[PDB]
Amino acid sequence: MRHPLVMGNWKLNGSRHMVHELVSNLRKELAGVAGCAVAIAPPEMYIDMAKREAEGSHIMLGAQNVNLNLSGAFTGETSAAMLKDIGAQYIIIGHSERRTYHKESDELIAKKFAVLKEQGLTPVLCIGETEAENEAGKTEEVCARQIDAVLKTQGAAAFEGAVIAYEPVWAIGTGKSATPAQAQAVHKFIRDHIAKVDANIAEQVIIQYGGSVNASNAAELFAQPDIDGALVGGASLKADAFAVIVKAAEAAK
Amino acid sequence: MRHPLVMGNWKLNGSRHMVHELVSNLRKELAGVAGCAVAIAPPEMYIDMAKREAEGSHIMLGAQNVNLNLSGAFTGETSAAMLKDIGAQYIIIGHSERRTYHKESDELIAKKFAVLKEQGLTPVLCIGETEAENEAGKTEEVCARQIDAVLKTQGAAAFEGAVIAYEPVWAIGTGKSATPAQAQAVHKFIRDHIAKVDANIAEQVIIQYGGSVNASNAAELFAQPDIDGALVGGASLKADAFAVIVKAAEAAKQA
Repeated sequence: MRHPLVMGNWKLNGSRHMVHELVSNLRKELAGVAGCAVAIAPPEMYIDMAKREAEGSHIMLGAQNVNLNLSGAFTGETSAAMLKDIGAQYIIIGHSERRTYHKESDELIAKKFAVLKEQGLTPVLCIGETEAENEAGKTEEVCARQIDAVLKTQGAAAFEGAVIAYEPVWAIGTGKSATPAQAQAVHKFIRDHIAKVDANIAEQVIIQYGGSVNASNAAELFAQPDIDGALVGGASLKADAFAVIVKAAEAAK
Repeated sequence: MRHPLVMGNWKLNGSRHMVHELVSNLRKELAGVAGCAVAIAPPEMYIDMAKREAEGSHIMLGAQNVNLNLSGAFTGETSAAMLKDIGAQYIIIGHSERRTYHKESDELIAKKFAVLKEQGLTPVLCIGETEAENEAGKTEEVCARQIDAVLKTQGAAAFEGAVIAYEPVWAIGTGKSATPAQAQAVHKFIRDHIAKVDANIAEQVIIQYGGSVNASNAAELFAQPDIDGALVGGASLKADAFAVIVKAAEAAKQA
C-alpha cells in the first residue's frame, strides 16, 4: 500500500559542474521508472540550481537539515519557510552525522520535526543505534526512544505523510554488516511501535533503510514488507549505481 | 588609505521574490555610487540566485557562516569551497548570534577563519563583548582575546586582506546605545592591538562597525577615522535605507 521512496544524500559533495553532470545523468538513467519515488538532497547552495537542472524530470528535491526559526535575527540558520520557498520537499533530520558531529538532541530533532510539519514539508527522520547500544542489545530501547521524542509530544498524527530512516550506525564503518532479516526486523519494530498508538498512521509511514545499499543487496532489501525504500549515501553520487538502487525498489515493492 | 565596505547581513530573511525585488532595488539605488564597496549576504540557498541578480552591478556577494569541512560525509555542513564555487566572497564568521545561539567558540572561529584563507575568501571576523563583560569594563580584554585566537596562532598576515567587525553586544536589546565616540575607541584599540604585531597590516584592515546602524546613524559613524564601514542588519532589508548608509560611507571617506 506504500509507494517506495529512494532518497540520495549527497552530503558535503557538490559543485555546479557536478550539479550538472549528475542531474543530467540521473535523468537519463532514470528514464522509464515510474514505480519509485526519487528525491535528492544536495548542499543548500545547490538546491536551486539542482531544481533547474532537474526540471522536466520526476526527480524531487530535498535538504540535509533545518534550524528552528522561520525568519528573524538568526545569522546562518536554515529556515523551513525558505526551504518551502526554494521548492525542497524532503528534509533530512537527525542524520546520524549531526547527532554526532553536531550533538543534535532528540528534543532538538523533535522540534525540527514539528516545524517542518507546520510548513507542510516532509520530514525524513533519521534514527538508529551506536556500535555499543547494538552490542548491548539496545536497538529497540534506542529506536523507540528516538521516536517517542515526536510521538510523545506531538502525537501519532505527526507521522502523517512522514518518513522514517533507519541508520544502523553500528554497521556503518565498522566492518560490520546488516542482513536483510536484520533490518526488516527493526523495521517491523518501528512500525509496530507506532501501531501500538495509531495503527492506521503506522500503515502509511515510509520506513526507509538507511544502511548501506548496493546492487548485490538492493533487491534482497526491498523484498522486506516493512522496508519502503532507502536513504542512500555515497552511491547517490554515481548516477548508474543510484539508478539501480532505484529500479530494485520499483521492481521490488 | 581605506576604501569603505558596507556589508548587509540579511540574516534569517529572504525568498525568490524578495531576492528579486531587493536586488533590483539595490541595483538602482547604488547605480551611481563610486567610492564604497558593497556586499550582501543572503540565506545560503539564495546566494546563487542573488549572484545572478547582481550580474552587471558592483554588488558583491556574501555568506552568513561556513563550517570546517571542504567535502565528505557531513550531512548539513557548508563548505568554503562550495561557497567559492557559487560566487560568495565575504563570509561572516563569529557573529554574536552564533557564539551565543550555536555556542560557537574562539577556537572554532579561528579555525573557520583559517579555512577561508586557504581558499581565497575574505573572512568577516565578528567580535564584541557582552553586557556582562562591558559592564565589567572587560572590553579590550575580550576583544583582544577574540582577535588573538587568529593572531596568536596564524599571524598578522592572517589579517592581510581581511575584515573585522566589532559588535557592541552589550548594546543589543539591552537598552544601551554606543556613541560614535565610544565605538571609535574600540575600533582603534583593535587597530593598535594588531599594530603591535605589524602596523602595516594594521592600517590595511577593514574594521566595520557592527552595532546598530541605520539611515540616520551612518554619517555620525563614518566620521570616526577608525570605522571603515558597516555590517548592517535590519537596514539591509530596505534598499533606500541601505543605500543611504552606503552613500554616507562614500561621502565620509571621500577626502
